[PDB]
Amino acid sequence: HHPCCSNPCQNRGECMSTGFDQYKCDCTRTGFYGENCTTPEFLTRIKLLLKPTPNTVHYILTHFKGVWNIVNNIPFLRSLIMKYVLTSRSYLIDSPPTYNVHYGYKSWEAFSNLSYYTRALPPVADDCPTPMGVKGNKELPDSKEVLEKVLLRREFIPDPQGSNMMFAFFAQHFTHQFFKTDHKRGPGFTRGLGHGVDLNHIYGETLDRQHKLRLFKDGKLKYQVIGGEVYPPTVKDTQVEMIYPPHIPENLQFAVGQEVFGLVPGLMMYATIWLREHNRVCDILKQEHPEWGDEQLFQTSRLILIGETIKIVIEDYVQHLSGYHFKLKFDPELLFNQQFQYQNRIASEFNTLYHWHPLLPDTFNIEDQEYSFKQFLYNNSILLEHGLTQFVESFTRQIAGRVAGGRNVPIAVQAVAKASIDQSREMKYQSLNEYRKRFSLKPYTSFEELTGEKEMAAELKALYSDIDVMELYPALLVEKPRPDAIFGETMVELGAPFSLKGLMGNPICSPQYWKPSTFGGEVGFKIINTASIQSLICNNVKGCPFTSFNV
Amino acid sequence: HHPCCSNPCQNRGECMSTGFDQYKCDCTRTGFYGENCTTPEFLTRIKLLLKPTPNTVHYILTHFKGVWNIVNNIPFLRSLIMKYVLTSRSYLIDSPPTYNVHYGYKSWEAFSNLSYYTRALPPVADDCPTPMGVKGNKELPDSKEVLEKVLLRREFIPDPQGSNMMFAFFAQHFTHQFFKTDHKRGPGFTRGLGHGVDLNHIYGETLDRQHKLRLFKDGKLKYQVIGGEVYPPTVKDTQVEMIYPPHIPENLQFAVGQEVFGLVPGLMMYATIWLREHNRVCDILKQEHPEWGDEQLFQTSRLILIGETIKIVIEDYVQHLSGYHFKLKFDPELLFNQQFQYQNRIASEFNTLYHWHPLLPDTFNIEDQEYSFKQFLYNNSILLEHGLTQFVESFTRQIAGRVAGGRNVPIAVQAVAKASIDQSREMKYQSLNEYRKRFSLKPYTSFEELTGEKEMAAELKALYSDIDVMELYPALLVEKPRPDAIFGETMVELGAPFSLKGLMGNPICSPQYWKPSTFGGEVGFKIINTASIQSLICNNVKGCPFTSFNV
Ligand code: COH
Ligand code: COH
Ligand SMILES: *[C@@H]1O[C@H](CO)[C@@H](O[C@@H]2O[C@H](CO)[C@@H](O[C@H]3O[C@H](CO)[C@@H](O)[C@H](O)[C@@H]3O)[C@H](O)[C@H]2NC(C)=O)[C@H](O)[C@H]1NC(C)=O
Ligand SMILES: *[C@@H]1O[C@H](CO)[C@@H](O[C@@H]2O[C@H](CO)[C@@H](O)[C@H](O)[C@H]2NC(C)=O)[C@H](O)[C@H]1NC(C)=O
Ligand SMILES: *[C@@H]1O[C@H](CO)[C@@H](O[C@H]2O[C@H](CO)[C@@H](O)[C@H](O)[C@H]2NC(C)=O)[C@H](O)[C@H]1NC(C)=O
Ligand SMILES: *[C@H]1O[C@@H](CO)[C@@H](O[C@@H]2O[C@H](CO)[C@@H](O)[C@H](O)[C@H]2NC(C)=O)[C@H](O)[C@H]1NC(C)=O
Ligand SMILES: CC/C=C\C/C=C\C/C=C\C/C=C\C/C=C\CCCC(=O)O
Ligand SMILES: CC/C=C\C/C=C\C/C=C\C/C=C\C/C=C\CCCC(=O)O
Ligand SMILES: CCCCCCCCO[C@@H]1O[C@H](CO)[C@@H](O)[C@H](O)[C@H]1O
Ligand SMILES: CCCCCCCCO[C@@H]1O[C@H](CO)[C@@H](O)[C@H](O)[C@H]1O
Ligand SMILES: *[C@@H]1O[C@H](CO)[C@@H](O)[C@H](O)[C@H]1NC(C)=O
Ligand SMILES: *[C@@H]1O[C@H](CO)[C@@H](O)[C@H](O)[C@H]1NC(C)=O
Repeated sequence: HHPCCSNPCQNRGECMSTGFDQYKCDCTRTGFYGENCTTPEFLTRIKLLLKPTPNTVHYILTHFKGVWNIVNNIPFLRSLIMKYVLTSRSYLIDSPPTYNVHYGYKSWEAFSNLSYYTRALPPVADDCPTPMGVKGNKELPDSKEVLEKVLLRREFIPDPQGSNMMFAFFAQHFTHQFFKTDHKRGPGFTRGLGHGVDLNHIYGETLDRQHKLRLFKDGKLKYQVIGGEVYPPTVKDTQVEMIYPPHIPENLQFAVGQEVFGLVPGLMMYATIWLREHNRVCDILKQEHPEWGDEQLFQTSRLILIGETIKIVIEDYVQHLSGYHFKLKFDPELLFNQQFQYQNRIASEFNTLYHWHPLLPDTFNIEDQEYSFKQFLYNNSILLEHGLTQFVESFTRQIAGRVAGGRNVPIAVQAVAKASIDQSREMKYQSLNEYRKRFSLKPYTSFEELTGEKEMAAELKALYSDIDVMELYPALLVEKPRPDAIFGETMVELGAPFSLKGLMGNPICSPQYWKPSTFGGEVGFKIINTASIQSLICNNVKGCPFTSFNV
Repeated sequence: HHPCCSNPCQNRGECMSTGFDQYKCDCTRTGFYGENCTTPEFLTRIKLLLKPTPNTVHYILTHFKGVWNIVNNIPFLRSLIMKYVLTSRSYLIDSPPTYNVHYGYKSWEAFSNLSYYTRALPPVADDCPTPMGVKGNKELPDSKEVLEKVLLRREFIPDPQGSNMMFAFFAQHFTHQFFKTDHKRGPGFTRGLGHGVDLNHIYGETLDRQHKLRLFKDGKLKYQVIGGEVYPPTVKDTQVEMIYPPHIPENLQFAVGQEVFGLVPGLMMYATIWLREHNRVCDILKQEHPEWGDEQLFQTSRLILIGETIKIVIEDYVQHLSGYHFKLKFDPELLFNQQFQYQNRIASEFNTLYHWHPLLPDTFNIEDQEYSFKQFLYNNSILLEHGLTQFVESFTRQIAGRVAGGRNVPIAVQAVAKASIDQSREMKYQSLNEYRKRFSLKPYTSFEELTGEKEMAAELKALYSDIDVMELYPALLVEKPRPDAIFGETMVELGAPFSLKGLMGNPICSPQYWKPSTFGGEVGFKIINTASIQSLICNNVKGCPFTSFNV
C-alpha cells in the first residue's frame, strides 16, 4: 500500500513516496524539520507559545462588551482589529488551489480544470488498508446507523443564538450559487465555474441563460406582475430550463438564475427580492446615466449587487453567526498593503461543512398557517397567497434549529444527510482529526471530548472505535457547541478561511476594481457601502417590514 | 459622441461619462488629483524627481561590464537586483484583468469570460468622431500604404544583437501556446484558455487531445521511430486534428499539441525536441519512483517541463533580448515577501507587439540548401531529410532580422503584416502615444523623435498628420532601436510587464507549488533549476550540437 497512508507528515508537511515501502516529508516553509516535520525551528517555538487558541480568542470576542463598545466607535481601531481578523485566517487556504478528488499530488489537471471542487486535504489513497489510512476497522460503520443514533432529530432543538428562517433561507440561497454539484459527473464536481460570488443564481451560469432572463431594456431582468406584485418571469415566456414536477401551473413555473430555486418558496422569496433589487439599481443608474445603454446598465447593476451581497454576508450574516460584540467590517482597503490573492476555488470540504440541515424546522409557520415539508415543497402558491411582506414578517419570527450538539437533523431530509456521509466516503475524505490539524487545531483525544457529553460519545465509540477515524461531516453536527452557540469550534475554524477567501478574493475587492467608477460613480459605490439585510427588504418588499437574521 | 473620446484622464485615471456631453475622471490611487488627474500629490512629485527613465536604466545595465561581472558573482547582490527588475514592472498590469474588445468599462462578463484576450487599454468608443478619438483625420491612412512605405523589406537588415534562427523559431514555438486567436469569433478572441505557459502546444488544450497524444505507459507521449530517430506520431495514428493542406501525405502529417505546428519545419523541430524531453523526464522520474503509475509520471513531467520552459525563457531567451551584462535569474522565492498575483490573462496588445515578422530571413539555410518560403512551408520532408542535428547546427549559424528600425518585413508575409494593422483597427486600439503614457513613458512629440531618422518620419507625417494618432503596431517596427539593439523602447517597456506576468504568475511559481515534492523530489526540482537551451538540445538531439540564441 501507499506509504503515505498513515499521514506521517505533520504541520502542513507534504508526503511523497520514495520506493514501495518508504516516504519523505517535504517541510518547506512549514516552520518545522525532522523526518515528519515535527521539530520546531526556534522562531516557530516562540510563535506557538505566544499564539492564543481559537477558544480563547472567541471568549475575548464574545465578552468585554465595554471594550468593544469603544472599539466599534473608533473607526481607526475597528479597522485595525478587522485587519487582524482577516489576516489571521490568510495563511490557511492553498491559493492557487492544489488537490482534488482525483489528485492527491499537485498537477496541472487539478489546477486548470474548473469542473472539480478543490480539496483542502488530498484524498486517502485507493489502496490504503483502512478507509482513513491505517487506523480503525476494515470498514467504517454503516452510515444509516451513524445517522440514526447521533444525527436525526428526536425533539426540535432551537438555535440558542436565535437564528430565524430569514437567516436559514438566506444561507441556502447564497450558498447555492457556488455549491452546484454536478451529480451527472459525481460529488467531486461543480457546475459553478465562477467558483464564488458571481450571482449566477440570479443571472444564470451561461450567457445563453442570462440573455433569456434579460429584458434588454434599461439593463433590467424580465419579470411579470401578478396582483400588482413584481415576480420572476415564467419558463414559458423565457424558455429557461427549471426543475419542476409535471403538475405545476404555468405561471408558478418561475424562471430565475439557479435552476433548483422553484423547489422552495423560501428560495423564491430571495430570488424575487434580488430580481427587484437589480431592477431598482437599474432605475438609479439610468437617472445617473441617461446616456448609458442597456448593456452597461445591466453589467454595472450586476457588479453593484455582487458588492451588496458581500457587504450583507460579512456585516449581517457572518456578524450574526459569530456572536461577537465587535462589529465586522466589509472594507477591501484593509488588504491593500497585505499579501492576498484575488482569486478563489471552491473546496469540497467547504461544501460538506455547509450541510446545515439542522437549521430546518418541523413546520414552516406563515401567518396563522403551519406548513409541513410535503405541502411546502415546490409550492409557490403559498408565496403568492401570503405575499412577500407576510413571508418576511413570518420568517423573521420563526426560530431555526441548532446545528452542532447532535440529533437535530429533520427526518424529512434524512436521505440528504445519509448522502453527505456516503459521498464523503466516496471522495475518500480524511478523518476529522486530520482536518483539525490541517486548520491548526489540536486533535480530539476522545469521543467525549468531541461531544462534551456521554451518551452520543458512547454510541460513536462503539461505531468508530478510534477517535482518529471519526468522520468530518457527522462530527460537525455532534460537536460540543461554543457556550450558547449554534456551532462548535471545528465549524468556525474550517469555515472562516474558506469564507474569507470566497468573499475578499472576489475581483471587485481588488485595488483596480475597488473604485467609484467601477460602479457607475459615487451613487453606485454608495449603494454597496450602505447595503444591509434590512435595507434590501425595505427597498424591495411592500410596506418595508422589519427584518433581521435573529428572532 | 462618447464624452471620453479625447482620452482626457491622465496617469491611469479612469474615464466615465456623466450625461451626454460631460465626463468625470476617477483618480483613485493614481497619486494624482484634479479634473484630469494631472496635478501630483507631494510624495508623487518626490517619486517622479527620483525615478530614472527606462533609457537610463537600460544604459546602466548594458554598460560597466566590469562591475556587473562582480555583481553576477555575489549571490546576495544578484538576488537583490533581480528582485528590483521584477518589482519595478509590477504595478503596470491589471490583475485581475479589466477591459476587453467588447467592454471599455469593467464588467463581470469581461472578468469571467476566458475566451477574450484582455485589454491593457479600453477600446476607442464606437461613435468617436475620429478613429483614434478626436484627433487626426476622419480616416486613418490606407494600411497598404503604411505597409509599403515604411514596413516592407528592401535589403535584408540583420539583427545587430546576433539573434539566430534557433531564437526566431523558439519565439514562434513558445508564444503560440498563448497566442491562439479564435478566427471564427474574431481577433479579440483566444483559444488559449489557460492564458499562459501551460504547454498546451505540447500536451493539447483539451483533455480529449491530451488523451489521444498520450501513450498511457510510463507517463509518456506517443511517438514514432524513423531511421532510429524519435518523432511525433501521425494524425492517422492518434486521430488528432491538425491543420495541413490536402496534398500532404499521411506519413508527413505529424500530430502535436498545437494544431498549426505542421506549418513550419522550424516549429516541428521544437515540437520533436520537447516531445523527447518529456519522455526523457518520464524515464528519470520512473527511476526515482519505481512505484509511480502512468498518471503521476505524466503530470509530474508536465510540471517539470513548465519549469524548464520558464527557466529557459528568463535566463537564455529574455537574457539574450535584453543585452544586459547582468545575469537574470529565475527564482520564484524573490517574490515571496512581495505583493504579487499568481494569475494571468493574455492581453490583446501583447499579441500585437509580438508580431516580430522582421525576424524571418529571405531564405531558410539548412546545410548547403537555401529554401524559399514556398519550399519551406508545410514541408516536413526537409526535417526528415536533414535531421534534427543539422537543423540545430544550421539554425544556430543563420542570423535573424532586426525588428525595430523600419523596412524589414519580408514580402512573403506582407498579407500577415497588413492584417495586424487592419485588425488593430477593427479591435479599436488606442494610439501609440496613449499606450506609451499607459506604460509610464513620455509621449513622442514628433515622428522624427519616433524613428530617430528623417526619411521614414516624413513619410509617416504625410500619412498620419499627427503624432498623437500614430498607430502602435507599425510604430514598433519603425521605432528608433536602442544602440545596436533589435528593439526600441516601446517594445521593451510594453513587452516586459506582460512577460513577467505570464512567467512569474504561473501557479508553479507560487509558494505552495515551489517545493521539491511538486516535482517528484530533489532530482525533478534540479532539472528545472539547471535547465537551459543548450541542455535542452544536448539531452534530446543526436551528437549534442552546440547551440544558443546568438550568432
Ligand atoms: C445552508 C443551509 C441549507 C438549508 C436551509 C437547506 C434546505 C434544504 C431543503 C428544505 C428547504 C431541502 C428540501 C433541501 C434539499 C437538498 N439539499 Co439542502 N439546505 C442547506 C444546505 C445545503 C448545501 C450547502 C447543499 C450542497 C449543495 C450541492 O452540493 O449542490 C445541500 C444539498 C441538498 C440536496 C442534495 C444535492 C441537491 O440536490 O442540490 C438536497 C436534495 N444542502 N435542502
Ligand atoms: C514570434 C515571432 C514570429 C515568427 C518568427 C513568425 C513566423 C511566421 C511564419 C514563418 C515561419 C509564417 C509562415 C507565419 C505566418 C503567420 N503568422 Co507568424 N510569426 C511570429 C509571430 C506571430 C504571432 C505572435 C501571430 C499571432 C498568432 C495568433 O494570434 O494566433 C502571428 C500570426 C501569423 C498568421 C495569422 C495571420 C493573422 O491574421 O494575423 C500567419 C498566417 N505571427 N508566421
Ligand atoms: C475536467 O475533468 C473531467 C474528469 O476528468 C473531464 O471529463 C472527462 O472527459 C473525458 C475526455 O473528454 C471523458 O472520457 C472519454 O473517453 C472516451 C473518449 O475517447 C469515451 O469512451 C468516454 O465516454 C469519454 O468521452 C470522461 O468521460 C469525462 N469524465 C467525466 C465527465 O467525469 C473534463 O473533460 C475536464 N474538463 C476539461 C475542460 O478539460
Ligand atoms: C464568452 O463570450 C463570447 C462572446 O460573446 C460568447 O460567445 C457567444 O455566445 C453566444 C451565446 O451562446 C452565441 O450566440 C454567440 O454566437 C457567441 N459569440 C461569438 C461566437 O462571438 C461565449 O459564449 C462566452 N463564454 C461563456 C463561457 O459564456
Ligand atoms: C481637462 O481636460 C479637458 C479636455 O482635455 C480640458 O477641456 C478643455 O481644454 C481646454 C482648456 O479649457 C479648452 O480650450 C478645450 O475647449 C477643452 N478641451 C476639449 C477637448 O474640449 C480641461 O481644460 C482640463 N481641465 C483642467 C482642470 O485642466
Ligand atoms: C515519524 O514517522 C513515524 C512513521 O509513522 C514513526 O515511525 C513509526 O512510529 C511508531 C510509533 O512510535 C512505531 O511503532 C513504528 O515502528 C515506527 N516505524 C518506523 C520507525 O519505521 C517515526 O518513528 C517518526 N520519526 C521520527 C524521526 O520522529
Ligand atoms: C470575512 C469572513 C472571515 C472571518 C470572519 C470571522 C469569524 C467567522 C465567524 C463565524 C462564521 C461561522 C462559521 C463559518 C462557516 C461558514 C460561514 C461562512 C459564510 C459564507 O461565506 O458562506
Ligand atoms: C504568457 C506570456 C508570458 C511570458 C512571455 C515571456 C517572454 C516574452 C519575451 C519578451 C516580451 C517582449 C518584449 C520584451 C523584450 C525584451 C526583454 C528585455 C527587458 C527585460 O524584460 O528585462
Ligand atoms: C428519531 C430518530 C431516532 C430513530 C430511531 C433511533 C435509532 C437508534 O439510535 C438510538 O436512539 C436512542 C434514542 O435517541 C438513543 O437513546 C441511543 O443512544 C441511540 O443509539
Ligand atoms: C523589393 C522591395 C520592394 C520595395 C517596397 C515597396 C514595393 C512593394 O510593393 C508591393 O510589393 C509586393 C511584393 O510582391 C506586391 O505584391 C505588390 O503588388 C506591390 O504593390
Ligand atoms: C399548496 O399551498 C396551498 C396554499 O397556498 C395549500 O392549500 C395546498 O394544500 C398546497 N398544495 C399541496 C400540493 O401541498
Ligand atoms: C519539400 O522539401 C523537399 C526536400 O526534402 C523538396 O525537394 C521539395 O521541393 C519540397 N516540396 C515542395 C512541393 O515544395
